[PDB]
Amino acid sequence: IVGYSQNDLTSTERLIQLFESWMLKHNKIYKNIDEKIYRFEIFKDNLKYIDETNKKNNSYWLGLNVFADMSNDEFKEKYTGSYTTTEVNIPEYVDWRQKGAVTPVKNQGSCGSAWAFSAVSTIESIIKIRTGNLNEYSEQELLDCDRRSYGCNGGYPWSALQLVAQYGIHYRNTYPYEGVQRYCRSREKGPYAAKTDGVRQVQPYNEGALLYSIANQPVSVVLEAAGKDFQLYRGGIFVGPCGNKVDHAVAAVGYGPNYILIRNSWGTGWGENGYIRIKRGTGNSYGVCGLYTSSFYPVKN
Ligand SMILES: [Cl-]
Ligand code: NA
Repeated sequence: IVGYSQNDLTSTERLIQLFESWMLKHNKIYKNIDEKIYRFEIFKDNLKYIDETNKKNNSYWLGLNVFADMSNDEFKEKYTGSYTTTEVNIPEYVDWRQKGAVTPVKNQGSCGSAWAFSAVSTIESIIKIRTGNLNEYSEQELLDCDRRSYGCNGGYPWSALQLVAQYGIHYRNTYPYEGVQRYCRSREKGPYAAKTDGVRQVQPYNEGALLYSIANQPVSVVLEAAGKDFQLYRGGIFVGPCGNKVDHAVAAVGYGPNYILIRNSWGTGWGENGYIRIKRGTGNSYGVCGLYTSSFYPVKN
């Protein structure tokens, strides 16, 4: 499903009703009417692009997902959705969701905080893996408190992970997400909920290395997410196009023969209920969309 029937494309009235329908599906309410008209125009143009691109025989398809009313210029201006990131025998299949080690898909909103979401996801997972309990921890805390990062203007998964190793992290409910950087309120919220024992880097530009890490636990990884095809991604195995100018952090929560399974922080209305399967095995040392550029995971004894 791509969000529309071809009958929807046969007149301006149907297109409009389709847009109306899509707004409802995604709980979109606009500032004023001039906004709604502008949004319909963008929506119409992305639909044309979606329709023409899905005609071709590619291994993935696009769709009227949650970003269908945004121009790529707008989507890409902060780079990364709603510069999130700045500068031996393993199973055939791995999927940590199946082991109860992955929390429900989150939404970073209009804040370039994916570095924190990426880090928190891997911490949530390794604490489950080590202790048996799946908890939700605070992205907001890392957003506010990681002094090496830049809040909603982007940051570093490795710094966020280091903070949790050295100090700790509070529960989500204790320090909920606001999508805006405020002052660090860690000390106000009492004792930490969890604390890891360190951080490791996967050897970069090495697919086998990353797969091995994923087989042991979810891994924080980065990729170039700013492209229009990535923005409008609906499902299937993503082969590109994308360059190596990584700009966004995500979590690698699994893999299969042909892909790496990627947890994004753009909510469930993007991609495969929040996930994307990125092509692997192309021999290309960068990885597709530069996926092998910079990967870190938490250590928990
Ligand atoms: Cl690439
Ligand atoms: Na690529």
